[PDB]
Amino acid sequence: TGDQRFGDLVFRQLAPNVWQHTSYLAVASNGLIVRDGGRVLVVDTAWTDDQTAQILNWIKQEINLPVALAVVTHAHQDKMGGMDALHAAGIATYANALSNQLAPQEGMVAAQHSLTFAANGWVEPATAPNFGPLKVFYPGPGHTSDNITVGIDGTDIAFGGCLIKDSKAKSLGNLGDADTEHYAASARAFGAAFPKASMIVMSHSAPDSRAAITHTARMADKLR
Ligand SMILES: [Ca+2]
Ligand SMILES: [Ca+2]
Ligand SMILES: [Cl-]
Ligand SMILES: [Cl-]
Ligand SMILES: [Zn+2]
Ligand SMILES: [Zn+2]
Repeated sequence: TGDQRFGDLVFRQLAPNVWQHTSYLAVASNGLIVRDGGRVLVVDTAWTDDQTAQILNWIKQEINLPVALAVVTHAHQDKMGGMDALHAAGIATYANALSNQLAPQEGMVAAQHSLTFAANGWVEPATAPNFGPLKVFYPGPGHTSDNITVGIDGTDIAFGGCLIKDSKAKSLGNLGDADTEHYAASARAFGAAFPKASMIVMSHSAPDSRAAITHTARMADKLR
């Protein structure tokens, strides 16, 4: 495959400057690593602090550039379970304000900084300083009320996190915290935000085409 293992973590290169990190609780969860010139940016923690430290040490070994910041895509264990490891390593952390507000209730450690969003879903840019190619979009409530998404400018890649399921999926997975009414529109809004992205990365399946977006929305239509 060309995948690399480091400890409990698996890494897959998606583009010259983009890798997928995969950690396991065994249920896989995926996030991203982005090389932006002389620094690295992370999207999502692993499930645990130990696994998240393994991400950081793989970065040091294989890329050897400082990790400037991390953005985490909602307040659940697969995305924010490793916040203490990021803070211990001195990595500035960012999440939706609503994720930070929900974090204690969800058993997560809040990020240091809060992202806020316009009515059209786009991040208010002063809340996302020096984000380089990361384009942060809040598509509306779906998998959770706080779920956010990230496009990588200059690439074909957009990250749907746990909102988006793969195009062969039989269900929308864990709907315990979901907004079943608004989910379909939120999935479609993600697609519209990143209209040229052709590789859709998501939390619990391998990267897919845009078919994942329209399939997710079709399944979500049946919840309303
Ligand atoms: Ca912890
Ligand atoms: Ca919950
Ligand atoms: Cl790239
Ligand atoms: Cl796009
Ligand atoms: Zn979740
Ligand atoms: Zn998830």
